[PDB]
Amino acid sequence: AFTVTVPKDLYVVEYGSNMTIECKFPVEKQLDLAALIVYWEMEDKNIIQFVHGEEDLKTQHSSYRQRARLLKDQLSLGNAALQITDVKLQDAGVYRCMISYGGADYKRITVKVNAPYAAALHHHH
Amino acid sequence: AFTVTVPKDLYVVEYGSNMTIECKFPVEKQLDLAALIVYWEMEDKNIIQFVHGEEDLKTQHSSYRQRARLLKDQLSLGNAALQITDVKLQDAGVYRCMISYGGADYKRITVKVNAPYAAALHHHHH
Ligand SMILES: COC(=O)c1[nH]cc(-c2ccccc2F)c1N
Repeated sequence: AFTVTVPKDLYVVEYGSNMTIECKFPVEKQLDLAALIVYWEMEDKNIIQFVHGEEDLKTQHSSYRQRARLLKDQLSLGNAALQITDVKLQDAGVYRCMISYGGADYKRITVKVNAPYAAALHHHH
Repeated sequence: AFTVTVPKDLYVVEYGSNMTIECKFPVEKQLDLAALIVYWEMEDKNIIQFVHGEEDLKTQHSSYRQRARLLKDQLSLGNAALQITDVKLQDAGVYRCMISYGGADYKRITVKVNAPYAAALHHHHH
């Protein structure tokens, strides 16, 4: 059946770095943007919506303002990679990659963030 | 755009009663089953998969065995209504209705279960 696959279900990233979370889906012949829907969310916070060939962020949660983008170029290859710049402790948690493309599926990915003491302390208070 | 809507985002149900949680989506003319995907889950446990015109429960979690049903008649009206019979305290939580039909969207629905002391006790020490 139509299945979304994630090569890695767990990422361990360092505070302050960039991360790309990979998410795959079958592309039969040439990609039909009008039928492609991608949601990226993390525990109910919308990160990215991709509808009609364009990024929509009118409902993007505020913690990801200016830091999230979907790599448009790889969609035609079946790669819905989400790139998060300068990762923060608040970015740790469970992400969901939800794809609709003649069929619909989603997968979960856990992100862990390591951070030095100073950053962790600032986040603690 | 194609949008899923819920008439009620919160249900309060009594232990041991039946529950039907509604989930709406636009149907232009007549519903085309070959294009329809309906997916009902509750905090990561699959309740119902309805893929291009037929129910799949080969991935249905055990907690919903024999108790969950998708009302085929209301799908044809654009309502993906989920009925859970004899609701238990474990059924409380966040449900997600995910629909793909020339477009895709989902909504969350919260269920609270009021229970008498005895059922709550049995659940507390199981
Ligand atoms: C098995 O049915 C499913 O898994 C499913 N149904 C609908 C979706 C969906 C919902 C909003 C955006 C994108 C989507 F793909 C989905 N993942």
